[PDB]
Amino acid sequence: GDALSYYVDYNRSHRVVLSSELPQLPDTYFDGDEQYGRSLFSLARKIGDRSLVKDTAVLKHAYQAIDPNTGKEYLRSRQSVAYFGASAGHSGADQPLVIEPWIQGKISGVPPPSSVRQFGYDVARGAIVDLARPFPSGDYQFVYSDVDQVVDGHDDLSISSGLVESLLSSCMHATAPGGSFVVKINFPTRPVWHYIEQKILPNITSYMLIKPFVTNNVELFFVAFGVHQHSSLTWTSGVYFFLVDHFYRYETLSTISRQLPSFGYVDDGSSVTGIETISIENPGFSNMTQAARIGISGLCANVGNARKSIAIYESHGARVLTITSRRSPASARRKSRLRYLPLIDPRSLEVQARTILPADPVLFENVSGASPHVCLTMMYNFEVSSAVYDGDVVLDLGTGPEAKILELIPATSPVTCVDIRPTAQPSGCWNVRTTFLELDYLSDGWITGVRGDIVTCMLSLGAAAAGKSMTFDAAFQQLIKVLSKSTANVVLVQVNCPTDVVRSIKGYLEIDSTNKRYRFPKFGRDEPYSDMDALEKICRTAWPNCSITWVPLSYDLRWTRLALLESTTLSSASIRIAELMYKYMPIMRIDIHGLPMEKRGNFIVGQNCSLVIPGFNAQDVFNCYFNSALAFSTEDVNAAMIPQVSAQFDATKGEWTLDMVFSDAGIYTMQALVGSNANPVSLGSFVVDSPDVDITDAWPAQLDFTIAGTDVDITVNPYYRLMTFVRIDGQWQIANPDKFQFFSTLVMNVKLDIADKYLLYYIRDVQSRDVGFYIQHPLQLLNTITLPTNEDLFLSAPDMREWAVKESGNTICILNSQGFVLPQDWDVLTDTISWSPSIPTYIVPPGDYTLTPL
Repeated sequence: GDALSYYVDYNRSHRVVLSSELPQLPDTYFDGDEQYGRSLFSLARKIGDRSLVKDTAVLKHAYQAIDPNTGKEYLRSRQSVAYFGASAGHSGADQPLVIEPWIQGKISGVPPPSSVRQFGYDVARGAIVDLARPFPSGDYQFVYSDVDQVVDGHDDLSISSGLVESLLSSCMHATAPGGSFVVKINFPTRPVWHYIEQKILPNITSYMLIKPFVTNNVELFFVAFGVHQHSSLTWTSGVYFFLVDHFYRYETLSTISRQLPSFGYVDDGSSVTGIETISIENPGFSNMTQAARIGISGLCANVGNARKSIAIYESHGARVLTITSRRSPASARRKSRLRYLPLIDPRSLEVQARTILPADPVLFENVSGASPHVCLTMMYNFEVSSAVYDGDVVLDLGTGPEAKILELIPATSPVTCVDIRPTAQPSGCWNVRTTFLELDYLSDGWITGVRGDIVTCMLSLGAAAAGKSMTFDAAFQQLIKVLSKSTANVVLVQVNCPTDVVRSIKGYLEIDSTNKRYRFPKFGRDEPYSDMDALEKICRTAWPNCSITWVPLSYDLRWTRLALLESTTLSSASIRIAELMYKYMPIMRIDIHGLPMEKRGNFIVGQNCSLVIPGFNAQDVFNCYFNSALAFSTEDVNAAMIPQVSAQFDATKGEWTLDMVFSDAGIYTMQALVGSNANPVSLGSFVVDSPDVDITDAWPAQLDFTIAGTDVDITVNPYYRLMTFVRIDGQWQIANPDKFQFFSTLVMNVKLDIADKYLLYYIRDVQSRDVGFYIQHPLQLLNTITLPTNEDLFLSAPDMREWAVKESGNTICILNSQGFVLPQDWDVLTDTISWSPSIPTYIVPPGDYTLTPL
């Protein structure tokens, strides 16, 4: 299938970060075992042209970006384009593929450019020049570069990064001022980071990084906007978030592919994932005993719970029964848990009397890809297996008959799978304590005899919630009452509880907002749901010392380790559905013997938030996580990405306090370290909402229509930034840069004009790739400004209409009509004021003026 995309943009509120703090290309990148894993991934990839899927994706982000100084698009229709590194290639296309739809405007959301040029080392239809040196050419509104570096040794990083810096300076001169360019970087290095911040960033206005996911590598793209228009841009923490995930996905995937076999290999049972099969002779006209029974059962012990299939056919005078299946590392952990091999029921394999024609075994069979739900269960499965540790006993709850956990849990951990349907796994031959019991898990008075340490409720509560016509909270309340009797201390639950506004996944998940109900159309499964705040309350009644940690497992490709190693083909579309379907059905972790946490300040983005942490020793250290990463420590503090942090120790009582000012709307989780060996325990989690929408400002009792103007005071959370706009004739326009001046409370300098009385002025937020969606305040006070009769006034026409001015009710000169003449008492101001340079500005003697459009 298609490729995936990851990207970040310059959030203006983030902190200042220096270049050496950002990570770069790992030391162990170019190596023999590294080159194996990447190259294995490339051959197994099923895709058409990789150049087209990468280019159409990154071009789409470039266009849609919004200019604060314009209120509209960075890149304009029918602009001039330069293509660098143009590929004639070997497709027979004789030129880059994306270009011929890009001229025709066949791409959705991309208008045709004016003309396109081609340069490169091996372009067929363009001039062949060395792009690191000057060349005879014009100036372009857009530059696209796909240069690839060349490396044969780890010491070549000086030579390769030298090319990137050289190309950056040439694309600088190539772009006309106010334009844009994009540059692709194969190998991110710290000296590259040092080059970007010092030279190119101060010259540009805004930047964005785009990463498509096609082949398993660290390739990246970088874009610069508004060239030759000096500014004050620096690195941010949002950039740091982008890199740490971008590098980690390579780190996890390199190990996944290293454990896979070579392309076109030969199987003998050695490889951890592979093929295995056996054959029988003369079956179906008697009884299979001894080798027929032992061999067939012994195969099933090695393969486990995976798919199994048979073939029955005749060849060379021999009647054969064939079994083929695919092993996995997961099957290996089931293999050791057995104390000895169990035998099977051979009746079902005997009753056949027809020929089942065989076929060639395939390793990655299902080219259909995993479904979103099959991907969904894998993420839930993994977070359970990684949570369990050796020796810990488990109170498994709601598991289906196939009993997948025996593979998830370690081999030394005894557990029991209990439910309402009899199982199929054999019940006398395991090595450790393994039992199955059939009883309603919501019944009263059963757990008191059961022994367990960790509890897991996976997809179990949801269906029986609809089963007994209850709401989710009531069904959840019954489960809570039972486990309060239980001897266990760790509970992991998968809960129907959205973490965002209710949206229906079109065709995959349809939700009623009022009746708290779910509807899955692919399965016809109907379920109820509950609230995130309330479930916190339910826990607090059962345990005075209970902690909660809503963890967003999404954005972690560890689950894919289960999928790829099990030879279950993944698809891009299924993951994108799966990542969203987690948000509506997250997993809650409860620490029964934890310590309660308290929030005292106001947790709204941009406000001052504070936390209270009692009981910790002066040598103890606190740690914060956001998406399993860490840049926050009481050890460093100053390295924390969020701007304002203060952590103080108070030995008078035994309390710690923390002061935060979060510039991101993220969910943060806490960790605490006790002792010089640092034993970690899980603390609470808190959610910070978007900054206050509210706005309040003061307008002076006596105005000031003079040259120096009057001041206006505004109080806003510092995330938003106010710009002045005018809405005329279905479009939004931006006024003069010097008439309205915003600076630090948010204090205004505003010049007063009579045109303000007849125009309408708005305020919008522009700090993002959007303008005007969260704060949008009209100035009706500027619509009706009282004009003192003794005070001098300015004037400037709103537009070229038949404007007409009457003085105290008496007519004088018309405006915007062929042959306007300045009155015998007015003046022309030095500079134009209105929302157009093509509008002149006049200085008028005091009076009572009335304007009229004709």
